[PDB]
Amino acid sequence: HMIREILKMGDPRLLEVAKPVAQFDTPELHEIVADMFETMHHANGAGLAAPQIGIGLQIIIFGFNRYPDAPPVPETVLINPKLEYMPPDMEEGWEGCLSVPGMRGVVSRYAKVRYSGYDQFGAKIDRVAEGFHARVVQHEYDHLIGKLYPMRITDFTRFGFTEVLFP
Amino acid sequence: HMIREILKMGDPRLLEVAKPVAQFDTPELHEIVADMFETMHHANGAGLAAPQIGIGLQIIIFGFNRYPDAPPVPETVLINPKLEYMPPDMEEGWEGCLSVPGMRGVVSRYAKVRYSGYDQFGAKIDRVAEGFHARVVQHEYDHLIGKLYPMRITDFTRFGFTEVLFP
Ligand SMILES: CCCCC[C@H](CC(=O)NO)C(=O)N[C@H](C(=O)N1CCC[C@H]1CO)C(C)C
Ligand SMILES: CCCCC[C@H](CC(=O)NO)C(=O)N[C@H](C(=O)N1CCC[C@H]1CO)C(C)C
Ligand SMILES: [Zn+2]
Ligand SMILES: [Zn+2]
Repeated sequence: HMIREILKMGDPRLLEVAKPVAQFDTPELHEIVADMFETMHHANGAGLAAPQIGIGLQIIIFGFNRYPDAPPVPETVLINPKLEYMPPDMEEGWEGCLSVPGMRGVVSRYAKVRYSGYDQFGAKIDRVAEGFHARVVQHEYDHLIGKLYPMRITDFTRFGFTEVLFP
Repeated sequence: HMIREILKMGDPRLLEVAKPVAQFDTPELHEIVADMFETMHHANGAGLAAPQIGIGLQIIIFGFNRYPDAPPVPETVLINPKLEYMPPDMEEGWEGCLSVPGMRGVVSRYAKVRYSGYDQFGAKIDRVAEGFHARVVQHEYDHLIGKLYPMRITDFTRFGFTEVLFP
């Protein structure tokens, strides 16, 4: 497992739409997943998307005080995700992104989503998530469609540097 | 002349509306202006607004390859500015802000503005500016009404970190 560089906002690769994975359970795919977990763990992230390490594929991983009611979710590998948003209940919360280092912003997310897809072995995944779990999945899914969380912000008075917002 | 700390985005003082200066040509006002120029010069800025150093007053200073056609404008102190925007001609250009370190974004500005106000001696100032000159004045004026340039951005695909946007 190797630590890969995380691309920063401004890199046009973060704006592309990731392509689907076609072949499952390959040594190449296991290596990518392992590299992503090493990279995520090293930066103390709750999730990571393959475009963030320069891999333009529909692969996300996740697993983990601002959300003290959140149960722990075991590490998950989600490939070719299909999300279903569940209107109308939205929640505001603070987000940061490893591709936007040093900053936080308030982002509205669906309180609940369904997500499905496949793990790196090609096994089906199908879950309903709420709260922080749902927020992490939405944040990582956004990375696969070229969206970073400042694109989701509507109140830029609540966007700024972590050191100043939370001293 | 002393160098003051520049407040970073997230500090609620940058969102306040600055109060007008009431007394001109005082030792206190000259000291502020001197501190602002020392702070601006030190960060290699083209302008600075008093709220950026924690002074909630309508004081801006400015003076100075992305705008190679721009003539030099001598240092200016502008107090209680009154801007007139001149529609319809707008220009896009890259901006950075000392209160948003490490980032750049594309911002639409009026190509031309009129600005008036007073210098630190109480002498009237009244000018028409275009191009980069007009852009700097708009950027600094925004600081006095609680606006930072990410609030002006409409295309967040052209917002990111300088090191990545301009390597
Ligand atoms: C919350 C939605 C974002 C989850 C994923 C991000 C990591 C990332 O950039 N994924 O693409 C993260 O862990 N962000 C963390 C984050 O935002 N946290 C961690 C705890 C609470 C919240 C900050 O309010 C920190 C490490 C920046
Ligand atoms: C252009 C509108 C902004 C002018 C004022 C800012 C400084 C500032 O934050 N004032 O409040 C500046 O000098 N910004 C510079 C800036 O944006 N420049 C300098 C040359 C060209 C342009 C970058 O595209 C750098 C130092 C960040
Ligand atoms: Zn992220
Ligand atoms: Zn500025």
